[PDB]
Amino acid sequence: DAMIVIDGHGIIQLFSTAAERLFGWSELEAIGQNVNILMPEPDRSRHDSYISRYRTTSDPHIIGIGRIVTGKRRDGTTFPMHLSIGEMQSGGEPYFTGFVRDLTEH
Ligand code: HEM
Ligand SMILES: [Cl-]
Ligand code: NA
Ligand code: NA
Repeated sequence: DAMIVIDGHGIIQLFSTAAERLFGWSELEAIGQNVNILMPEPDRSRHDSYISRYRTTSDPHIIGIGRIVTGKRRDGTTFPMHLSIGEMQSGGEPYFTGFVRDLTEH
């Protein structure tokens, strides 16, 4: 339902309408920010590493695999969500697409 697209450095490039309702940020506020603003520690402080790691090893842990994780809303509250992630190229640069499913109220 909710879709988020980030660039190779973790910066949000697209934030769908459902994502706004789910995380509390507006599309304009979300775009330009690191995707780690949507998660609690320790993932938050480590997410950039996860991405760099994947980019240098090309060994997926979540891409094409999926996982249930905890996200964080604008107000600071945490919730369960399923995440599916894909990768694609545009203009020779990588972009990651994420499908987010809220398990708090599906
Ligand atoms: C908001 C909650 C999110 C959490 C808690 C989270 C958590 C994580 C975790 C735990 C890993 C590494 C897993 C491991 O090493 O075992 C990871 C990897 C990754 N995440 Fe996230 N993530 C979140 C959102 C996103 C979104 C929205 C995208 C993309 C639009 C994204 C893209 C990636 C990428 C590219 C990787 C590396 C790919 C891989 O290792 O398969 N993440 N994330
Ligand atoms: Cl999946
Ligand atoms: Na912005
Ligand atoms: Na899975």
